[PDB]
Amino acid sequence: GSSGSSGMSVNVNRSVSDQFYRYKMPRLIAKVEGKGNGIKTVIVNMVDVAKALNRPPTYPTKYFGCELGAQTQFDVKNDRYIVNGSHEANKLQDMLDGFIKKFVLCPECENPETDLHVNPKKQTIGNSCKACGYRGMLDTHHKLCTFILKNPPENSD
Ligand SMILES: [Zn+2]
Repeated sequence: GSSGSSGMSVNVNRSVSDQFYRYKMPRLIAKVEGKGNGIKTVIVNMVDVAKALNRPPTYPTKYFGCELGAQTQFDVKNDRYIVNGSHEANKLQDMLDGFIKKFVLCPECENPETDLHVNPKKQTIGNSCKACGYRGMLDTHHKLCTFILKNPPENSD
């Protein structure tokens, strides 16, 4: 029984420097091959991190591409996600931070106990927080929105 744990997780947010935060998320992993001759980043821990955030990897995965300004591959069959370009986990984490700071967490209470809503008629995205009581329409993204609309989030029973 090695001294300690096997896998360590970081705080839901990269702004807190304490060990009191209950909710935790597994540090995403980014893989890279070659250099220039077809170098691309593959977020192996794309599906994992998602589940933890109670959200699909399609939300974050897509983001990376936007910010990075590159293309991305989506394969549900093998749940494999690829992001054109070279980016180390360290960086990817930061880039995602933002998303996990507004989408996931609440801009009022910063609680991961929030959700998102999609309107096919109004064609506008909006979140609703219960912890504090915040509501509104998320700034219509550039491409993401287009994807979200075409394919709404998964419902629960
Ligand atoms: Zn809130």
